[PDB]
Amino acid sequence: KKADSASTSLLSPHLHFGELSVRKVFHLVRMKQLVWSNEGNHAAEESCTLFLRSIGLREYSRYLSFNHPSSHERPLLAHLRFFPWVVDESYFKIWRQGRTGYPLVDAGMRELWATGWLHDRIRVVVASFFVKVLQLPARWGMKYFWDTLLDADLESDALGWQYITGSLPDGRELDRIDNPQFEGYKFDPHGEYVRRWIPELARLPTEWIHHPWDAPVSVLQAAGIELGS
Amino acid sequence: RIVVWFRRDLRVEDNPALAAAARAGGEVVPAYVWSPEEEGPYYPGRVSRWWISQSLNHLDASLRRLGAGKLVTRRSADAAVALLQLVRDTGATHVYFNHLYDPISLVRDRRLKEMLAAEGIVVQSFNSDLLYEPWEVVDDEGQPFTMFDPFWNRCLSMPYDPPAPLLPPKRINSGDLSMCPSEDLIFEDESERGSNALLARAWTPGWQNADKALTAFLNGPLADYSVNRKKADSASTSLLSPHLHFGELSVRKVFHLVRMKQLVWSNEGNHAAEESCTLFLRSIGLREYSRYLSFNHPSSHERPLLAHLRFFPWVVDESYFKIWRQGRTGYPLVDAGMRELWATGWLHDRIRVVVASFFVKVLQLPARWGMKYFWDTLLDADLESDALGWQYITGSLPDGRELDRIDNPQFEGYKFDPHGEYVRRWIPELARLPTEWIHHPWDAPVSVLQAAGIELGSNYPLPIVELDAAKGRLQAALSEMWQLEAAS
Amino acid sequence: RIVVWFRRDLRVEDNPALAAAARAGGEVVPAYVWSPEEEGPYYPGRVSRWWISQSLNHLDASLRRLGAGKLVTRRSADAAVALLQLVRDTGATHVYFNHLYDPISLVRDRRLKEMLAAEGIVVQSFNSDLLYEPWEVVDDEGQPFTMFDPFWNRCLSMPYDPPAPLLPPKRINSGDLSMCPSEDLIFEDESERGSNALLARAWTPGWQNADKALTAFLNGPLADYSVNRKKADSASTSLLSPHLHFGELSVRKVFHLVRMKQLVWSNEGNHAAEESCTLFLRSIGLREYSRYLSFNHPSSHERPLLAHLRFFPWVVDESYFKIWRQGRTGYPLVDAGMRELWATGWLHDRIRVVVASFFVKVLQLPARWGMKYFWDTLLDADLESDALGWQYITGSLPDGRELDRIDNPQFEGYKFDPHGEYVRRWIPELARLPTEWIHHPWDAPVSVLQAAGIELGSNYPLPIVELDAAKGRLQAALSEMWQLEAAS
Ligand SMILES: Cc1cc2nc3c(=O)[nH]c(=O)nc-3n(C[C@H](O)[C@H](O)[C@H](O)COP(=O)(O)OP(=O)(O)OC[C@H]3O[C@@H](n4cnc5c(N)ncnc54)[C@H](O)[C@@H]3O)c2cc1C
Ligand SMILES: Cc1cc2nc3c(=O)[nH]c(=O)nc-3n(C[C@H](O)[C@H](O)[C@H](O)COP(=O)(O)OP(=O)(O)OC[C@H]3O[C@@H](n4cnc5c(N)ncnc54)[C@H](O)[C@@H]3O)c2cc1C
Ligand SMILES: Cc1cc2nc3c(=O)[nH]c(=O)nc-3n(C[C@H](O)[C@H](O)[C@H](O)COP(=O)(O)OP(=O)(O)OC[C@H]3O[C@@H](n4cnc5c(N)ncnc54)[C@H](O)[C@@H]3O)c2cc1C
Repeated sequence: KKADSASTSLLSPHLHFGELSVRKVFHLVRMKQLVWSNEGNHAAEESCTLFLRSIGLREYSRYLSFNHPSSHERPLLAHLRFFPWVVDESYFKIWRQGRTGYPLVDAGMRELWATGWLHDRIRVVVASFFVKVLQLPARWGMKYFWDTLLDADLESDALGWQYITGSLPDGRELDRIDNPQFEGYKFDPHGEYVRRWIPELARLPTEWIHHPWDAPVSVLQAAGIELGS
Repeated sequence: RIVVWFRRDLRVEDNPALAAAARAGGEVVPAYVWSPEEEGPYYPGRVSRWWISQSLNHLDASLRRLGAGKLVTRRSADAAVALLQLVRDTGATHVYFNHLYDPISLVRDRRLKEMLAAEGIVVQSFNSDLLYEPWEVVDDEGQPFTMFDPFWNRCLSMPYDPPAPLLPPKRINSGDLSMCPSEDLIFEDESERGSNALLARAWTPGWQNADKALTAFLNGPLADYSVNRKKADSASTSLLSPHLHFGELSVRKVFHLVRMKQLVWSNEGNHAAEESCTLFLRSIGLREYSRYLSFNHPSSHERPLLAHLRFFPWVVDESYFKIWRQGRTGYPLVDAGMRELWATGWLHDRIRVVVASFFVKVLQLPARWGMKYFWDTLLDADLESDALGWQYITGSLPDGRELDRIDNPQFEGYKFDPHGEYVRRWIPELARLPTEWIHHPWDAPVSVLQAAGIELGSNYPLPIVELDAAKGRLQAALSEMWQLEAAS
Repeated sequence: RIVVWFRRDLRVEDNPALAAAARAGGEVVPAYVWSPEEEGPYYPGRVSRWWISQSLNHLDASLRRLGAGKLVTRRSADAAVALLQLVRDTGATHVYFNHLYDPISLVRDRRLKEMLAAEGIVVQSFNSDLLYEPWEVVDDEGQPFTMFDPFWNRCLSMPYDPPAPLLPPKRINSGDLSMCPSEDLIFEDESERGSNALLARAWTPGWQNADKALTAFLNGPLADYSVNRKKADSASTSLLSPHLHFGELSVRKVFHLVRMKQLVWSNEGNHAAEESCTLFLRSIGLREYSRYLSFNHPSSHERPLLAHLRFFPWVVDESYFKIWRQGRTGYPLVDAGMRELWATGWLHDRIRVVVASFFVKVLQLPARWGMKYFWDTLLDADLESDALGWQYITGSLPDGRELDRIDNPQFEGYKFDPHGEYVRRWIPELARLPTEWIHHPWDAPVSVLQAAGIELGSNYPLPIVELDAAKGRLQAALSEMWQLEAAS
């Protein structure tokens, strides 16, 4: 879940274009598990269980688009039909540029533009922020993702946006906003993800690095931060 | 329910019998039956008996982690009588195993199928030793091959790739084994247990260690196998020899992984490395051909193994045999390899011929004698592959080596040991002997021998038999036999 | 203007003669004269000569890269004669050298001072080999110490530290030495060149390689020296002794570098590594004590080296000496070391103790005989250090090892080779012989020796002298010595 180290496989663009077998990955990972199990490496053995689950989420993305496709009788985000979206091109511009003022969001929006890739949980953060705080049409953000992601994948993108907006019963609650400290402690506990992509805040302590607006002026002056300039 | 009879398939990955039993959804009782009496003249060797007992504890441990209660062991002179007795004690319904191809098991297994069928037992056997079954690769008129090259190039152009390796069972369940008993097997005599344990200096038996050894070769010396496979002065070959004999590592997995290594190197412009896997798979195929020859052309009485020298005048000299055993022959490369064989239960292929070519073409003792020594002191003591290897050096088949001919030791040395570092390592007595003479010290000037502190006869032995006196003896023994040949 | 005379300081860092010649302003003529006939019995032996031939070539290039024409190589039977031909030929004002401490050099080198000061040459000598000069360290009455512990305790408590290693010259100015000729030195018999060159398998002589071996030991096995220094089955020691014998490395740099490693380890809580440095410096101090002994209590005629063993009736037996050199004694730890001494020119200090103790305690051959062999086979053959070692193992020192006593080979084996892997590396014949008997095969039951494939007397020798015979003959030889000693 951490975005402050290279914790994941970085295989998603390779897998989107089919440059790698998922049946090889399955088979190779199942062999690593058998060996680790014989070595007493119980935490590594569960690592394989959980990583295959992530491979299975890609399986479920295809399983969803085949068995319950987008229709007209009920579309993608059908539960948010009468949702009155904020229409505000200015807000969409600030979001793309990572100038929202929420450091975990800005840090990810800067990395998405610079490398074409985002850790799955930073995807959750930037997209949740998009439809929960700015509350802009999810279509808008779905399209930007399509132009900036190297692994832009039809079924997987649909599943992700469906997950973060709560169209799935599996999905994330609708009537709810994440506290940015909840996001920060789970995906960036030492703030090193924010500091890598927003060097401006390097000297801002971990205690406020994910919600600078709450810091006292003295603490923001010590960090050399003037909120607004 | 199902009983998985392990024999020479001591592994969990790509074990079709075990995989098929686990997938049936019932219970899986793994077991090993120790019945060496059924192999007669091929009773397992001394150091092979040590490896097995190491491997079984290794396999038992890995089976229990998968959920098995234990590995069940039974001791009886007849496999079937023990296998039947087991499923009686367990109330089992099936007996799965992987079929072998040596002339002993082909007949013993076949009788077990019928014997167990009669008693009401569902029995099925699976392939786990070979890329392709022998009765799949035939010439274009549908008849078995008789030379290695046409066989292997047909295996390499076979219409379907060899089956990719199966996955190990995620879990196996066997139920209650507290009444199901296992009698401790005895693989070692008490007076040899200590001397046996030192084999662990060089080998750790077990499927896990087979896996690690394969990974090590693939990331290491495999790229340089094309230019160095003949060298013995370094770890140039895979050292997967005893693992593959006990089925601790799937040859089909070796094949698939190497073939895919070939593809990446080809795409990387690494032609030498690409060429290297070609030859390494050929070495795998020689093990295929080992079972081919034993399935199609087995040998008992009309052409038993080394029938062509039925009429050879063997030097029956137990003194010379002992001097060959102790590596006291005065031929370094022969003595070096003979030490390592006793030390680590293993020898490089080319050294396997040096000490063997020497045993039958220089000392000219019964080839059946040095065969029984290899059987007792090789960890990878393999019925079919030992058969092939001797047939090769004696010239018993058209692929083999030229008969009236003896390798000059400097030829051997230059191909297998350019800097003499192999025998300097195993014969530190010769460490100061310059490389030029290191493989033939008896032709060195006394001034050089003493400068190296060598004194032939006291420091390092004199050549027990001279080469001239041996090729001479070779003619006198071969035409005496061809004279005996055309006389019957 | 200034001659720099090299002898056993074949380095360019912390070399006070060369570093003061360069800082005088004028030119510097660096030279080495090969005057072995002056060394009497201590004429450099076979393999020590092979080291100098490489070390000098290696020091030549070093000097030439620093702005020199060459290292002038002179030949003579008298060093002064050749040295003052050179002061003339090359016309210099001064002659600089770093002074040695052996009994030969101590008085040969004061004959050079006067000989050269009579033809108007100014001479200066510097310290290049010791942390402290022998006269600099004394007891409370101003007297030399007689045991090692009080002496080394004093150096460790001296009022000043060992001088920091000097830098090498920025470059040296030699002038035109296109005039000055150098005598092609001969260090190797033609007959021995081919076996002498195999010493490079294990060693590379030279100022540059001494420096790489030190930082290899400092960043490697120095941290475990406290617990592993006695074992010969791993590379537990620095392997710096030949480098230090020829002065290719500063001991003042080693002292200073090791004292810095200790300060860091102490700040890291690494208490076992901190004691490792304490103990390794002690080993550097044993080299200091070797010079301190040869300077303060030299070999005299009133009392020689092994003076306590004057009336000792030695076994005179050239046959026994031949078996000892060849490592066929039948004692595996001894044979293993005698094989490695011949093959590499080096022995771990405790294997030196074993092979030399065996020489004067079991075979009881004249210690002179073994002292001479050591001189011809050791790359680090060092006058004072060899004297100290033989004096230690024979019990001429009060510090030394007990006289009326023989080590049980299992005591030696468990301390220096607990798993027998030293014996098995150098005697592969015994690879399959268990650790429990590998250091005393004669005690094993026949079954255990047959399991190990050992026939004592054919495969590996019998004990040339049995321990109980050796101890009985030792008490009979000492009583013979002690009844004789009182008769005077
Ligand atoms: C709003 C949103 C949009 C997304 N858009 C995409 C997209 O366009 N393309 C895409 O491939 N994934 C998408 N995902 C899923 C997930 O973010 C990525 O699969 C993951 O970040 C890729 O990094 P990785 O390769 O290191 O994954 P790892 O953790 O290393 O996982 C290994 C592989 O499993 C697959 N995988 C992992 N998680 C998921 C998941 N939730 N759904 C589907 N497959 C998964 C991928 O193929 C991935 O390469 C999206 C998720 C969200 C919440
Ligand atoms: C006289 C003689 C006796 C032999 N006895 C045996 C024996 O008992 N058991 C045995 O497995 N091999 C035997 N061989 C074959 C060969 O010597 C060994 O297979 C090989 O040296 C083992 O080293 P390796 O595993 O590193 O070989 P590699 O170079 O790594 O070869 C890969 C694998 O291919 C197989 N293989 C390679 N060469 C041969 C070959 N010539 N014949 C059969 N299989 C081969 C082995 O399974 C080997 O592990 C014998 C050869 C000779 C000449
Ligand atoms: C019978 C006998 C003969 C010996 N002959 C020699 C000889 O010819 N030359 C020689 O240099 N040493 C000699 N020694 C001392 C000792 O054996 C060697 O110094 C040591 O084995 C060298 O290995 P090393 O460099 O790894 O030592 P380390 O343990 O790494 O010690 C570092 C350095 O300390 C010095 N040193 C260590 N132990 C001693 C010691 N006991 N006496 C003097 N200096 C020591 C050496 O310069 C050595 O290189 C002899 C000892 C004995 C018992």
